[PDB]
Amino acid sequence: MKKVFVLGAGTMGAGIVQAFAAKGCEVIVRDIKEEFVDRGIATITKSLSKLVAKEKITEADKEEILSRISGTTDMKLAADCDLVVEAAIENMKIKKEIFAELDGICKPETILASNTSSLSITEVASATKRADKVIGMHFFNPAPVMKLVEVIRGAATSQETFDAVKEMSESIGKTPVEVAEAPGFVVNRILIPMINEATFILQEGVAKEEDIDAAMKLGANHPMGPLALGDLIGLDVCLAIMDVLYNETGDTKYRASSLLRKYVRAGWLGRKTGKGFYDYSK
Amino acid sequence: MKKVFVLGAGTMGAGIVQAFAAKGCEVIVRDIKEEFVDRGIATITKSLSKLVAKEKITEADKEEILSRISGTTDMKLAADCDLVVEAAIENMKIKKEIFAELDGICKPETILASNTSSLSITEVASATKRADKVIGMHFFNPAPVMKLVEVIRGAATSQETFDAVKEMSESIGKTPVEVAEAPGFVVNRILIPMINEATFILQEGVAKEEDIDAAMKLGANHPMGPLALGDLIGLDVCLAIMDVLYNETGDTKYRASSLLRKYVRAGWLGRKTGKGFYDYSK
Repeated sequence: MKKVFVLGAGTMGAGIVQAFAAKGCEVIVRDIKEEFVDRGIATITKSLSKLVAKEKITEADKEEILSRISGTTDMKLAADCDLVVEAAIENMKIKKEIFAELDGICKPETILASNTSSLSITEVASATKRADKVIGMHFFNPAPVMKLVEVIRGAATSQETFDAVKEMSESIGKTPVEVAEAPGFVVNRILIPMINEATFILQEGVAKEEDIDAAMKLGANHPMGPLALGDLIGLDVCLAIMDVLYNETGDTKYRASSLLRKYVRAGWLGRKTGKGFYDYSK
Repeated sequence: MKKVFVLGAGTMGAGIVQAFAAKGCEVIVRDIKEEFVDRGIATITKSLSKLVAKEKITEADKEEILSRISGTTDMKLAADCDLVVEAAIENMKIKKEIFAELDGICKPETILASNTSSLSITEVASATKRADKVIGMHFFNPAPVMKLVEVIRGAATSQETFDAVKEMSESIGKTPVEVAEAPGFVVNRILIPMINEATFILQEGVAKEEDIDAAMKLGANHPMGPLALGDLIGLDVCLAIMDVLYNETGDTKYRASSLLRKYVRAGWLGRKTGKGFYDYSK
């Protein structure tokens, strides 16, 4: 594949744009307003400038990557792309509208993928006449840096679609893993209940925040403690993922702690609000 | 403190002897047979030789460290130790017997600590007349290298006993964290259920073994994948810990997968048997 269309110019969409462009794909990024598209382009540009200051890439590299990326508000520009990656809002009614629309717009060959963490690819696929070509392609923040892509097969995703996405991931220097669609896939199903267990430990007076996090770093060689990780991911995101696991499975194993729900209610969402488990600033 | 008594000359007990002796403590290591004791000292000697191999210590350091260590099969040699670290079998009736005996032998000041992962410090303490001086001092394999010590306070453990163990930890170069006794303390409570979650993901056809492990390493920056980690820790030990968490809490959240139970029943315990989730060799 050579031409990729990414919907959404928020943080993840822009990061995924960069992941593809950095390895020589031609990428079109679409959002709903012209200043959203611009915001995402400036997001990629700052991120490349950081890469230059670190002497990871040259200033020429920066401009070359930028040269492969174009913004638009026009969905009809997907028509000729080989892959679409949707990174827009985590809402099933809207995803089904988006994918139905893309199904109408795009050549038969085009594979339609979602970066969704929490909605069913199978259900989204069912809103198209191309279920065999609908698939999850789940990146991790920061998408240019994190090597994993979870390639999530819906019930109807064909082997051919899976192979092509596996191939594409490898072409952009990523490691794809095959996931049969289930709640949380692999990474979040393991990781978010880890953070949630850390909140239970806190709520039950077992240890204090800094001690929980130093335990996991120094006892398990984790790169970050789970409370700090939660503040990085966003406690709202963590809470939402635990609620999804619980709703999907019906299994009280995945019940969020009350303390986590209280923090989210306070708007103590972690780094992005300046306060979660820890107090940050700006 | 100058003198430490360690029960158990297997791999943990030997690592712990080494962690104390390398930092200037006299250590007496006790096990129920002389070849066990001999194997422990053999282990420590290997490890130090390899430190010498890699030029992190001189061969004179090595000798000086070994000359601080003596072996025995007689519990009565604990009498003059300032601290006892019990790293012996994970059975309550027998822990209680060890601690009751140690209580009769040791001078009044000796702190009696257990390296237990899975039994109650409180319940052990209650078999002594010195519950104020009974505590958990929980090291991580390899004890010479891993910085964390979980310092587990039983219901009756005094502040003075806690502070002394905190200071001892810092004196041997470790980072202590305060834990109020509860199932799995901090580390294992978070870590082992992650491993068990990987085994469910495997059991449920979600992804295969290597993809599960690549996901956690490349998606969450973990130093090892959870299944490989289970093989390192030992699947028997993983299952035991999930069973303690479940039996202690009555919470189905901590139920072991059937798949984990079956591997343990097969003797596919991990690296130590040449086969767990993966096959090993030589």
